[PDB]
Amino acid sequence: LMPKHIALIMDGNRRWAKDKGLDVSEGHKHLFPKLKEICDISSKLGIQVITAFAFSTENWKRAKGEVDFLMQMFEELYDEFSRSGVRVSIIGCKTDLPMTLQKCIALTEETTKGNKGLHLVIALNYGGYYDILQATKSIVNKAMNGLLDVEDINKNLFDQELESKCPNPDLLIRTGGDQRVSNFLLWQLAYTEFYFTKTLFPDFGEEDLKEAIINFQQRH
Amino acid sequence: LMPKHIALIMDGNRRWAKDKGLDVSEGHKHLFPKLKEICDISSKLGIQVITAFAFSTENWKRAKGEVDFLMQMFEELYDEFSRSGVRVSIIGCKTDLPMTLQKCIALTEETTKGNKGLHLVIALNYGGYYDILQATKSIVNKAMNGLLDVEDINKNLFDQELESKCPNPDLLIRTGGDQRVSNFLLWQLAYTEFYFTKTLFPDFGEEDLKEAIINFQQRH
Repeated sequence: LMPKHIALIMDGNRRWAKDKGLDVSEGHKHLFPKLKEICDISSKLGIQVITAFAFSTENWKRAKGEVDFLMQMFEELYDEFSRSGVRVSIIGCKTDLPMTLQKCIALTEETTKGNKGLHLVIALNYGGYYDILQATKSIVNKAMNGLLDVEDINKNLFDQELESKCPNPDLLIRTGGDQRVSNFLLWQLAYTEFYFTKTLFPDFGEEDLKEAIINFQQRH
Repeated sequence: LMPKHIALIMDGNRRWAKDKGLDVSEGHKHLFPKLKEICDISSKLGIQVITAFAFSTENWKRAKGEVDFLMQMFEELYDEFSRSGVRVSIIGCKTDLPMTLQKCIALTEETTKGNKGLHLVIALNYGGYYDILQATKSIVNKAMNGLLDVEDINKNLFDQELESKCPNPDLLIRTGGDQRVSNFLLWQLAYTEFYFTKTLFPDFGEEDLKEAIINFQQRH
């Protein structure tokens, strides 16, 4: 049966450019266009949610120039998705981002929130550790304020406090050939089927998605 | 280079028996002998830690008879590992286990704790959710008792409170063909390389381990 929620680690944009002797911006520029395409194909197949990893909390360790390029490119979010009919949410630590990107995110969420087709969750300055830590801080604050006791700390409470929520990913696709989750949705991937492909993200098409979904369906 | 810490999801014992028309106890009986063999091969290759998933918090949902068989079989832990020279620790919720198994675990840990070769961590009545929840409860208790403030909640604090500790797995091997982590070491697997094999756990040998390690080394 068709996965309701797919998680996507969009790796290989760098590499794609480097392998060809092009500068890394050439690879990064495929990010939103390819994600848009994947959203279009996915909603036709009936997939209801995509959580896509655009920028890790660890990606701040890249060269300043690259990071600055990415943060500027990410402001194309509005132009790319505002009129797509996709409902867009961002997860991750928004207040560490440039204010203009924060406004771009806030506007894109506001204008697409009424859309009732595919829901795209973009994980931008996100990590599994971060999500669990922020959820833990909120739980501690509630305990400090007499709103719950230690024995009320259960899976359902965390699911309420985490940024990536139930229903969790049925399938995770990671392009680019590495076989790690790389601090993506650690809590949420507990029972997710993993699918890894050597195919670089800019070369990942409908036939690659279909093949992953088929591989997923034949494991049932 | 050689992985210091391997995580093992020992799946396929059931299946192995069922595929042959034998009862499931016949498959389960391979668990400790095969794990012992894997420990012997692993310490010769210089691997320092193995965390092996023997019983999930979700495995209590199996037939009562099967669960009762497993809990009795697990008491063979002492006879299997006490004189092996492996240092043995159990992680998971020990106080939900039968008292005789709790005593068997406590004795096996006590008598092997001085051993300085390979460290075997057996995850028995364990799950990632459980580990994160118990760590969160301890953090909340410390906050309630004025021992820390919410902004002291960081990755290092969790690493102190979690049952499976740093250094985290370099490589995870899951036998039996399913491509999930199945609520194993969720926090600890953030950057772990995943290796999946269709080979059922009772058929998994030195050549299968070597091939996984080689596959791991060629991803560097």
